[PDB]
Amino acid sequence: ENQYYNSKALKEDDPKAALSSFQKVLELEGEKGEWGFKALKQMIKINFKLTNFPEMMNRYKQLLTYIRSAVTRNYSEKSINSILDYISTSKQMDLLQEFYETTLEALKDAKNDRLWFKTNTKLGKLYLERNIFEMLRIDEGLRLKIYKDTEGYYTIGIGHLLTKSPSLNAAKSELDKAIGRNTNGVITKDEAEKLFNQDVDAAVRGILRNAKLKPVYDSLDAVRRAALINMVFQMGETGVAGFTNSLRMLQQKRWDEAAVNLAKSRWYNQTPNRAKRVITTFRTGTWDAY
Ligand SMILES: O=P(O)(O)O[C@H]1[C@H](OP(=O)(O)O)[C@@H](OP(=O)(O)O)[C@H](OP(=O)(O)O)[C@@H](OP(=O)(O)O)[C@H]1OP(=O)(O)O
Repeated sequence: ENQYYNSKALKEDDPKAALSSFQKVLELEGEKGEWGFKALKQMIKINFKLTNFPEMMNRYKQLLTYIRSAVTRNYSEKSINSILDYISTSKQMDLLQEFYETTLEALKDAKNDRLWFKTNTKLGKLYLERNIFEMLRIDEGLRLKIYKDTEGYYTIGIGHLLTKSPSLNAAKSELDKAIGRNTNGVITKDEAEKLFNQDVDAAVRGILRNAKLKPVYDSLDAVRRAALINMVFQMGETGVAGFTNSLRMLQQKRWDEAAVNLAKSRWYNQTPNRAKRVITTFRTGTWDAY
């Protein structure tokens, strides 16, 4: 059958021509969903590789209309899960956000649907990453060009040490290796957030390896967890682990007592404004201080 034929012969190596022929497949017949569904999947993958995310989004909306009746729920959810899993490794924050929101809207009332919950969790974590990124941006600064920290070490983003070598080229090489392109010492906000998320995952693992921090960290909500991560960024794991009384009160959710006790530390006396914001976060469990 020629819908079959169009789809199959279409897969080729002039992506613009291949994509236009896929458009041909939706145009040619389309309505029976299986072949139009596969064509749209292909086009979404091809635009994701071609880095044209607007077109990818528009063709993803097309695909969703197929799942209500044109394609079996098992198969459609398989396809959407695949799309999720090969876009989970993208620095593209806004694309991920829009994708997640559209998926959530589309699957809201889908009978016996299990993907809405996975995407909703992913969007929650995305919002959380955005908030922690902004928090640390406010407390430590964001810099999109390579610079020297107070030790003279090449750094970028939010305190992301690139190297202790005095060679600027060595720093650029480490940066290119970590970002995956010839950046010439300059990066986007999104690339800065990728490095920062890596640094966050690191700090989280460290917190979990610390026998004094793991209890309090587990006990806390996501926002207060960010406050604790903030302290770890500022002082390191064992430095934070010295707040024995405050850590215990925190683990007990004695928010006001914990805040009062944290305000009497040397940390507060030394960096009052940052400590003030962090303690507000510990107390209220909100981002209001940021
Ligand atoms: O099996 P192939 O002919 O080698 O091509 C496959 C196949 O697509 P087609 O059947 O349309 O050719 C899969 O799609 P389905 O059969 O499951 O519908 C698709 O899997 P996805 O569900 O993830 O789209 C897969 O992609 P991948 O191998 O990365 O999982 C894609 O491979 P190519 O697009 O590279 O040809």
